[PDB]
Amino acid sequence: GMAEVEYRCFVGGLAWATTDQTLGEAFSQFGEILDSKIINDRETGRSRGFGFVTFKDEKAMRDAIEGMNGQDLDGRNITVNEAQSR
Repeated sequence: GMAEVEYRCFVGGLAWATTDQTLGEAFSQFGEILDSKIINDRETGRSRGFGFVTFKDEKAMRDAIEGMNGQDLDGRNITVNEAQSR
């Protein structure tokens, strides 16, 4: 709703059971999502413990960052921060 483009947010400190399915919808409650993917660990077959969330709007991303940073998502307090458009 100002600059419509990929707003990439970095979410680190997820749980190893955190799926992009659970990740996405959690952030869908805050803002417009375009993409939400968990970076998995190929080597062990786990998650890396972090993922990326793509917003459609800057503000939709902003609120989601402050609102999600610190709370729990899938059994871990998640750390959410600014990653800017990538």
